[PDB]
Amino acid sequence: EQQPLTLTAATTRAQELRKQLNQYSHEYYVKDQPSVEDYVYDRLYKELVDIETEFPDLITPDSPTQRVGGKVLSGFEKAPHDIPMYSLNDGFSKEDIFAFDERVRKAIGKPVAYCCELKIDGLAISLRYENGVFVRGATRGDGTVGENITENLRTVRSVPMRLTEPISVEVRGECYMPKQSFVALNEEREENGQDIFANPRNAAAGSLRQLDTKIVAKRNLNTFLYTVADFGPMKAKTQFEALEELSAIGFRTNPERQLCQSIDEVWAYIEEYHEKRSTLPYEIDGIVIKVNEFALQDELGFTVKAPRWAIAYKFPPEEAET
Ligand SMILES: NC(=O)c1ccc[n+]([C@@H]2O[C@H](COP(=O)(O)O)[C@@H](O)[C@H]2O)c1
Ligand SMILES: NC(=O)c1cnc(N)c2cc(Br)sc12
Ligand code: NA
Ligand code: NA
Repeated sequence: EQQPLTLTAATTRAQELRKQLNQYSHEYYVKDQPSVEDYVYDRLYKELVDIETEFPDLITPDSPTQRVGGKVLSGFEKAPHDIPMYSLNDGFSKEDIFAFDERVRKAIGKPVAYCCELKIDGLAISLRYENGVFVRGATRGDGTVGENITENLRTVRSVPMRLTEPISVEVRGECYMPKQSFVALNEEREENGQDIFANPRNAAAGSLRQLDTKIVAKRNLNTFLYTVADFGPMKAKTQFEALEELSAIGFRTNPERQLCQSIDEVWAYIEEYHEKRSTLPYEIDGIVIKVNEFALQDELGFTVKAPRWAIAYKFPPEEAET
């Protein structure tokens, strides 16, 4: 009648199971290419649950079992941003974008390649990892102080609990509610006699600011990550490389990015994705254009208000394109 696992055996097995389950979840949710059928995942997940039940000391805050929600907070602690979450200067016309390029070429003294990305219209987030483990999730707030929504973000399945390497990094991006989920949610709320959300951004914000993680877990949220606060522990020397590296270590990144060699190529990208906007399952409010080379970003630096190496081209509001 003796239990099969010792504490040390249970500890090692739990570690193995967590690594495997984190991999499978990444494949299933982020790659959208699961290597195993659901029954395989479910089987290993149950084994972990049973270990954690028998040995509660082995439960880690980042374990796959901590994803499902249930915890309820009394309030959100403030979440300072030691490195500010800056906002970009905006452009609205072809003139604004070509003028930006002219200013960049003036400062650098040669043509400059640009990493072009979609500007995801959701809730800006910062994800802190310590030795490869998710330890803090925060909203942007005013860019200097946000809200600690760590537990809520654990329920968002695209957020990795562990990275492929044990690095410490502060990763920034957006969390959003897909358009199809938003419309469904609003109908559910209508039927419940609840106030509807004005748009998917408010719906994502409402969801991430719920104190009851069980409620948050029921909502459909996703993420795209595109930068870090400090590239010190990263190998990347360009923004395009940085996106590849973030994807490699386990973050969901947006696949529509393109490296452009001239501002004329940047313009074509802007035109391309204005047309593609309606076909995407997530909202965008424009296009972000960044000098690709980190060396050149460093040279350009920031003004008091924003980077001198990037601009956001703003499309008309989503509401103006039905
Ligand atoms: N096939 C897989 O690798 C895989 C990974 C994660 C979740 N799932 C499925 O998603 C559902 C929920 O699982 P989780 O709450 O652990 O994310 C279950 O039906 C599970 O089978 C499947
Ligand atoms: N891909 C990007 O750079 C990007 C996407 N979506 C956003 N809301 C933002 C905001 C800043 Br600041 S950058 C950025
Ligand atoms: Na969810
Ligand atoms: Na369209």
